[PDB]
Amino acid sequence: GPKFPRVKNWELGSITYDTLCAQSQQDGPCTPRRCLGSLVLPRPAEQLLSQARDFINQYYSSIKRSGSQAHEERLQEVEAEVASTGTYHLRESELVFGAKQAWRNAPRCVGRIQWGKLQVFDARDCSSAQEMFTYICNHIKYATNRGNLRSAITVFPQRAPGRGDFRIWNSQLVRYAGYRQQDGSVRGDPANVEITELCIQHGWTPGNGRFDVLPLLLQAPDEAPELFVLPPELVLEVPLEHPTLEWFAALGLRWYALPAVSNMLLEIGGLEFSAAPFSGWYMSTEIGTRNLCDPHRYNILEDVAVCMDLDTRTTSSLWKDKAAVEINLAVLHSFQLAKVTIVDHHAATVSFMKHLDNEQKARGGCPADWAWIVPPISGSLTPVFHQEMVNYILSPAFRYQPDPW
Amino acid sequence: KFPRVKNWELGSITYDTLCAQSQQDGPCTPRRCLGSLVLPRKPAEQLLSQARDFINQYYSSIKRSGSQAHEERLQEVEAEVASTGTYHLRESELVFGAKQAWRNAPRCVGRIQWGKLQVFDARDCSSAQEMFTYICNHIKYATNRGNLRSAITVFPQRAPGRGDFRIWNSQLVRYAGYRQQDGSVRGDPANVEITELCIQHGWTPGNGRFDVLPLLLQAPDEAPELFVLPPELVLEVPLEHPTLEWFAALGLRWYALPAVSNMLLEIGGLEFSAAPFSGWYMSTEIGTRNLCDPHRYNILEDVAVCMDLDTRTTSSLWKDKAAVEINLAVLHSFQLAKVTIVDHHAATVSFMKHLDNEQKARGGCPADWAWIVPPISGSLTPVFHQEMVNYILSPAFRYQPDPW
Ligand code: HEM
Ligand code: HEM
Ligand SMILES: Cc1ccnc(CCCCCO[C@H]2CNC[C@H]2Cc2cc(C)cc(N)n2)c1
Ligand SMILES: Cc1ccnc(CCCCCO[C@H]2CNC[C@H]2Cc2cc(C)cc(N)n2)c1
Ligand SMILES: C[C@H](O)[C@H](O)[C@H]1CNC2=NC(N)=NC(=O)C2=N1
Ligand SMILES: C[C@H](O)[C@H](O)[C@H]1CNC2=NC(N)=NC(=O)C2=N1
Ligand SMILES: [Zn+2]
Repeated sequence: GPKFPRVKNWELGSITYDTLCAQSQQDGPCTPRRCLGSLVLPRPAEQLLSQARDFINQYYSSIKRSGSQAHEERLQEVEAEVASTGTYHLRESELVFGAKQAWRNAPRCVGRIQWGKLQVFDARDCSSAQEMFTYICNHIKYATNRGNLRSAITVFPQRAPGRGDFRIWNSQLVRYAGYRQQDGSVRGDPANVEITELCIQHGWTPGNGRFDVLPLLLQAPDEAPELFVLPPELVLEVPLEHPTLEWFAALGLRWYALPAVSNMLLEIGGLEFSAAPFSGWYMSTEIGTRNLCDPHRYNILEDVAVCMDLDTRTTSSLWKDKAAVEINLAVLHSFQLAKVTIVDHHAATVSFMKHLDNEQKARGGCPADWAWIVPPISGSLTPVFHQEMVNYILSPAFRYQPDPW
Repeated sequence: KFPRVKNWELGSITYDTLCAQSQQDGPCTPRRCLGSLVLPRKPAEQLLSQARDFINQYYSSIKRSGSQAHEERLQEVEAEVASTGTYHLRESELVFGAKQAWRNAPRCVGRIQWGKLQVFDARDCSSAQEMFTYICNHIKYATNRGNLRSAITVFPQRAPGRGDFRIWNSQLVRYAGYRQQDGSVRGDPANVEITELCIQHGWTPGNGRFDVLPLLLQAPDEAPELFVLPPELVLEVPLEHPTLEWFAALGLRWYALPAVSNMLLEIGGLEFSAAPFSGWYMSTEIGTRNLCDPHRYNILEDVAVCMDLDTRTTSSLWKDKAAVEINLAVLHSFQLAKVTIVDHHAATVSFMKHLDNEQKARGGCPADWAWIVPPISGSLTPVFHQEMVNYILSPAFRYQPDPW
């Protein structure tokens, strides 16, 4: 065997070796003494140039002009520009390539079979919070496409020396309010308590429902963030019903169609895009298992079990598992009926297996975070449970970044 | 740096300082994480410090850390190693080390029970025949007519000179898997290779789906010997469903006693190549993995059809629904048979309590998240939401090469 990690699939009995991991330039949180792979948050001058050069080489490889005159001219360009200004700027096609590659590189995304199919909106001309809003609105209109969802990213101006960042304060473009009660409970999404109160502090008149869509708090360089309300016609939502349990519709549950992450930093060739929201479509377990059944999210498991007349007084009745299955089915059924793209965890994980094969041949490996890739219900019923995975950081990358406040 | 470890459901944070006590490297590096891999990627002074550190662990455990008994025991160990290149454990040290190895086992969600472990000293064992007698005693004791009791039997340690004592079977109870001349399997596909080894060392096979394998037991540098387990010693549970009448008709069953018999127990640098241990099942091992793994009994489709589910399409969640009913049937059937089993909610709730116990007791607990989180309903259990640190402490249970 080679001195690259051996990766086994225990269902099929097949073996690969990950050589791509050698391309990692960035350390994760593990050491030989202890593994820290389960942590959610594993917390320039010449440094910039080498990252730039590496990225420029990656671009030229992908267009098969590596070593070419154009490749060598671009490198000189980059270093000349960095030499006189301290930074440099990407060509358009380099940005598109870098954005797809960041997605391709994202170890926590099971959706990566789709990585080559990404609409990249270039918004590097944006000069105000108002224009960020127009751009985001367009993104949302394009991406939503009346239920026939399309993966997209909008990229706003890069971080600059001593000038303020573009930031979207919201963690997603669509978030339901979380209202802290006098009794200490939360109405709405407890995930969004903090962003909800920031919105109120910045002048938003709050509602009082379980599903109030929040305004966007948008920040242009060195300015207070500005508040913007999404026209409700832009925000496609799906009311939830169950295919045979008629009373499920009476619960008044719903979810929005477009999962759009807005708090991550896109890093390309050492350049930092602090606002670069991206969207795809949901895997149904995200809604039906996590968002709805997490004890610290909507926490509806008991309510549903009571309605199904399950024995919630003992763990061994498996009342949680039964209720969770029906909530997931309701989500799938309801998105289907509504004609809103969604993928269940079996279809998603099967397609991620194909992705791993594609990447083994294309690049000799695929960075993957097992804990995230394996769905939160029915784990070993999906092929990825049985697949060993190697996790490592490649660039271009999406990274977590601190909250702006 | 000592890792900060967060629980995301409750927002609580701890610090793991137990990991500093690790002496053995796992497979990860700063460049890449290998925590999802099933198998680990890969002189007298070295034995002496392992031995001394384990002796220190032992006298600390009984509060006699610094006593005459302690100092004199270190001299004994040192004298023995320097003269002979090895040493031996007192029975009480063996009992302390076996519990500690369980306690330290990162893949075990049942560690709340770690202090309750019956240790059989089988170190005065000199033949395969004698191993069989000890194993029969273990099974009878651990089984206890359905009221299962955790146990370990410890056979003689490895010695520089000779071959190891080994039990060839991966468990004391295993169902045969018979390969057909078209590659396909009848019985348990996990056991194809052990089944052939049995037939080949002379066993007369059955042709059923749940034929209990005999044991291949090996004394040092001898051919292994075959021993049929007496039927009455192997308690099995027929599987039925509380509401689905047809479920029984599937003819499914599972055995009561989970006893791992291929792992090595390392205490104080000494190695016990045969030290089978048993507890009781968590229902998902049977209901989810053993029965629904595509490379195991793979029954999901059969049950789905019987439930008249829409099998034409994944998005009806037919797999999820059949798996739930199968786990329910295991739980129901074990309860009906009065055989100890724990469901995955109750087990993971106990493990959270264990974490807290261990944080106070030791300042950490090594845990392999991928193993601890159950194979159905992961995020429905608290352990999903709990960050974990994985690392190797000694005493340990380890994997070892297969004897053939
Ligand atoms: C095409 C439809 C897509 C599906 C079904 C999909 C699926 C998923 C799922 C299930 C997660 C885990 C989310 C969670 O547990 O909260 C995830 C995370 C991730 N996805 Fe994908 N994805 C898709 C498109 C995309 C696109 C277009 C990008 C970027 C261009 C992307 C990059 C990521 C990143 C960076 C994470 C980690 C987010 C974090 O750590 O907060 N995904 N995706
Ligand atoms: C008290 C009842 C017990 C319960 C409910 C329990 C639970 C579990 C579960 C669910 C697993 C993972 C099994 C799998 O996925 O196949 C496991 C693995 C393990 N358990 Fe426990 N356990 C118990 C007793 C014990 C005892 C008595 C020991 C040792 C004395 C032990 C040491 C281990 C070890 C070493 C592994 C890893 C096995 C391997 O890697 O193949 N367990 N146990
Ligand atoms: C593109 C796409 C497709 C499908 N689903 C999505 C939604 C992804 C939401 C991920 C949010 O993750 C949050 C909530 N749970 C762990 C935590 C991890 C995290 C932490 C931080 C500081 C930022 C961030 N983006 N993600 C996005
Ligand atoms: C004490 C107890 C309590 C509850 N369950 C059990 C049974 C545990 C059986 C674990 C067997 O694991 C096998 C089959 N699947 C992954 C694989 C890991 C492994 C590999 C090797 C070479 C040896 C070994 N013991 N374990 C034992
Ligand atoms: C502690 C643990 O890492 C967290 O609960 C992780 C586990 N796996 C996960 N997987 C995915 N896809 N999303 C998560 O939010 C998530 N949470
Ligand atoms: C590849 C991955 O590590 C294996 O499939 C793991 C995942 N988690 C697991 N968890 C448990 N408890 N037993 C397993 O056999 C198991 N298999
Ligand atoms: Zn790791």
